[PDB]
Amino acid sequence: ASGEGPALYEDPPDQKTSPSGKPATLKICSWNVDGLRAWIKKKGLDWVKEEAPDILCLQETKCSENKLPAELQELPGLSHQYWSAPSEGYSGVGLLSRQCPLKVSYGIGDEEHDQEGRVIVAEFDSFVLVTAYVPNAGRGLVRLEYRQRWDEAFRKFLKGLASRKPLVLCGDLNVAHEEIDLRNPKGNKKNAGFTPQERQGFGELLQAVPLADSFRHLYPNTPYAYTFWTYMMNARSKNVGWRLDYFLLSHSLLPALCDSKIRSKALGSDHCPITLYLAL
Ligand SMILES: O=C(O)c1cc2cc([N+](=O)[O-])ccc2[nH]1
Repeated sequence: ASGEGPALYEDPPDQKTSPSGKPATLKICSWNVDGLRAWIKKKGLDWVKEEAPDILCLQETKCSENKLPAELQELPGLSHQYWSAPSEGYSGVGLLSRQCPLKVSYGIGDEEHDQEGRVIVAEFDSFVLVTAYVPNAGRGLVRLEYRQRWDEAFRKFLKGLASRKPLVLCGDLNVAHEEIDLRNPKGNKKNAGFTPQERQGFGELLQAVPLADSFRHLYPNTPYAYTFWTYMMNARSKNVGWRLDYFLLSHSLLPALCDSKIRSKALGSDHCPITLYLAL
């Protein structure tokens, strides 16, 4: 018999100025859409239009780069579009920007980890943005050994990128770092997204690059702030969720951090969007 009832979470108002008072100049939105076509049918684009981000990162598009829905043409102000998908119907990431990036790359430079369309790297003047859909550990943890290999290769790759330019990593990292990051830590310690191996990998990623978890850095003691809820058992209406989607930043970008938002009420997927405001 289920132990959780509703838990309130009200994302605070958008702080659009840096701690020094500098207005935000860049708004990035990241969203695991759980199928680009399904998300469009569920009015996901109408939400993007209201949010009006400068850069939109999408994960789990499940769409081949050569089968993109024609409705994507109804997104003005995000004309530079980049997509990665497996060598259709699984994984897939997208990055849509108002301004053209200096360079766009796909993957993490390792053949073993570059066949499932999980990563886009876009270099800009002041920083390099990476969007990722991290491999899920799987039912029965059958992909956990592979996920640990992925974590090490990704950490090495990001540390290399950060040594040249400040980094922003966003996306569905498929781990709730700490107990405060999910509604049911006790029942999920042996499930994908909350194994000690995955949590330890997330801690290693923050320490080694290094990177700061933008949301937790700003709201260190705030509970019930999630970005994913299973479609089953009315989990979203009870706020039985997990915070799997993040914006991780280089320490040098902390003075530029205005806010890191969780758009809780935005429908269209089993994940909600997250939004970052930077004063670059
Ligand atoms: O590196 C930077 O300082 C920077 C890149 C960038 C891109 C957009 N955009 O609209 O795609 C807006 C503001 C931006 N700032």
